[PDB]
Amino acid sequence: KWTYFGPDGENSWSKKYPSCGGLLQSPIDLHSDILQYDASLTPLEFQGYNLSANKQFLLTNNGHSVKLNLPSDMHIQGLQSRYSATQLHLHWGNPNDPHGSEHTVSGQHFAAELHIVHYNSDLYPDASTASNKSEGLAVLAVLIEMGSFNPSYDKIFSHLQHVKYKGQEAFVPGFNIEELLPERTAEYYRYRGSLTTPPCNPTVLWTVFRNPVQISQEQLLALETALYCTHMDDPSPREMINNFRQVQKFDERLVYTSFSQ
Amino acid sequence: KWTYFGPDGENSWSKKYPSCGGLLQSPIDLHSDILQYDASLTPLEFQGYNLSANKQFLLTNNGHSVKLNLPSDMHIQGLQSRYSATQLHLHWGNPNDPHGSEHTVSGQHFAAELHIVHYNSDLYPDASTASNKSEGLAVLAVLIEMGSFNPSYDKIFSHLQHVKYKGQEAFVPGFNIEELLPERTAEYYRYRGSLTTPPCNPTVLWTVFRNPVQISQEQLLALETALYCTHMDDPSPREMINNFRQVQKFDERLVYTSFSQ
Ligand SMILES: NS(=O)(=O)c1cc(C(=O)NCCO)c(SC2CCCCC2)cc1Cl
Ligand SMILES: NS(=O)(=O)c1cc(C(=O)NCCO)c(SC2CCCCC2)cc1Cl
Ligand SMILES: [Zn+2]
Ligand SMILES: [Zn+2]
Repeated sequence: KWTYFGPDGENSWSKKYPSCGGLLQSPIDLHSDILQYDASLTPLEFQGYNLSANKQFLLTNNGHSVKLNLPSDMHIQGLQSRYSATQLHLHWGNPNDPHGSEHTVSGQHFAAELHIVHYNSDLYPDASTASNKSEGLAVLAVLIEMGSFNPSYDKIFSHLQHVKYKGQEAFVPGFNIEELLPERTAEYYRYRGSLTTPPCNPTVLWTVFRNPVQISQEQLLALETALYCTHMDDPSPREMINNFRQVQKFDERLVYTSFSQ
Repeated sequence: KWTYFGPDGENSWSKKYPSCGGLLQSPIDLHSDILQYDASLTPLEFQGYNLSANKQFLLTNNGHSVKLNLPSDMHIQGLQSRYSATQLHLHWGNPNDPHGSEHTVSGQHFAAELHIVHYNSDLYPDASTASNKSEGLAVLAVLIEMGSFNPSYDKIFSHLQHVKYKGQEAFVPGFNIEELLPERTAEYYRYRGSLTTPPCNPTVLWTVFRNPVQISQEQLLALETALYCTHMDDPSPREMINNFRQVQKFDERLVYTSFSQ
């Protein structure tokens, strides 16, 4: 019921999902005029990220992204409540315009962006219930650029051929999810925002790491070309590309940084 | 009562104005991956732009911008039909953040943007009729940077305290409208797009000049503080600020440039 293009694209999400036209929408451009150092922003700790290599985690193509389900023993420590993981997924562009991050920095897109979605398990029983509630969600965002081959991202990307079409599903052996995070995770942007997809609820505490990670040219091309947003038997297949929302206006507000330097 | 902020803002325009959720939407970010030189983009000529100083032209606050009405003897030569002027208007930011252009270049906003709207007068008897027809309109867009005081722009801005409220009108003596255009008008970006306001009809041939003009901080501050979207008697006044649309997905379009480097 929604897409990133045509008449069911982002300008039309607010018809069926009214929060997509409401306050606190994400993503936003992170630029110097709206940044403010806040010494209250201490390092997060990533607990239970080293997933059992004896467990399997479900990877899906849900027609909007590729998603890896995560166990609720994985969590962020350092916020006021515990936030437990529920899933990760990615956003990207296309080979002719390979600049499909959702957040931008000083007006510039990165190649792609990883989101690790968490919910407030101290207040709410599960992610779905949390998603529309106060303090409900926290997302860690990693900016991705082209560079050296990244073995850790390949622990996900090596499975993409098995989830080519909408509805398909693959099992990924546990690995250390912290390997997907960049250098100096102490350095981050922090703001209160929204889901960047429908239903766009304004219930997300965003942490965007300052430093990007690298993946190779081949890995980025794989991500951009491996998936379709249609079911296997659709007689009009569509490639899953450009699955990012445009930046939203952000006026009279700050993004807090854990770094001044 | 569409606006640029709050529940009637741009993510909701498609609820009432379906073409705002359609294809070919403007404005866009002008960046290298989608640019392509086209040697057939020869220079436009601006005919009848030197308006007599002994004549006067109506300036109006239309609740969304300030607009100057232009005579149909003013036209562009060099497109495949004659396009005659109908009006010019601006888009801008706000006093604390003067970054309100509609088009961006390599991710960066300019301070403001001037649009000079023309319609195909060879085919249509007026701009409203043209506005519904493919390439019915042609707009010239000038990017505006904070810089030196600009006496030519001030021929418009010096009247702003007289059109402070929606529906108000003032007369502006004629001046040479070509003085609002930048240097090297032969260098431009060209693309097929839309109105950037409701009803967002995809019927505009866009020409965005490569080079910006400058107006001063004081001229921007006057533009950003003088006007209201509301009538003079409205008990809930709204300042006319931040009257620009976010950039839109490309939808596979390229932008053609008359300059190669
Ligand atoms: N791009 S984002 O803002 O990180 C984000 C995306 C999704 C999400 O998976 N969207 C696609 C299909 O609806 C979800 S799904 C959401 C979480 C599970 C409980 C309710 C659905 C949540 C977030 Cl924060
Ligand atoms: N920002 S833009 O794309 O240059 C543009 C703006 C308007 C415009 O004046 N919009 C305010 C709505 O009240 C119009 S008004 C349109 C002018 C032709 C006659 C039909 C009204 C046309 C354009 Cl192209
Ligand atoms: Zn996401
Ligand atoms: Zn305009």
